[PDB]
This record gives sequence, C-alpha cells and structure tokens, in this order.
Amino acid sequence: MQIFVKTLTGKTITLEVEPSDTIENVKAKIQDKEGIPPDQQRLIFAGKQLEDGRTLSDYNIQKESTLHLVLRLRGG
Repeated sequence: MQIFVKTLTGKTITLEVEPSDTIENVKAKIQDKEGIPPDQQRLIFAGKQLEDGRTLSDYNIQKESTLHLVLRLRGG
C-alpha cells in the first residue's frame, strides 16, 4: 500500500509498505530513500508518536494515509 511521509521542509515522500511492517522497518525505508538516520526520525500519526516495535496495523494506518516526520538532531 502507498503511504505519504510529510517532512517539515514541505517535501512529501511516498513509500510502499504493508500494514504488517514495523515502525523500525518504515524508518529504514526512509533512510534508504532520503538518507535520514533512523535515530533522528520521529514519526507522528493521528497525534501519536509511533514506536519502533509496533506495526502500522497496530495504529490502524490505512492506504494513502500521511505520517508526519519531525527530525530530532543530536546536538545543538
């Protein structure tokens, strides 16, 4: 299924995922395609921060949903 990940710079990335995928997996797909390290990624859907060990189905994320990506950098 296609999902959209909207970043804070107005770029939206499309990913192909399955509801059975874990949040950790999603973060790895985002690293693979845009280069952002998983440790800097904070994923938000329906006002909940997504946790690594849960699956997309846990959160009831359906096709064509949009997740928000906030970056948390280490150092500033």
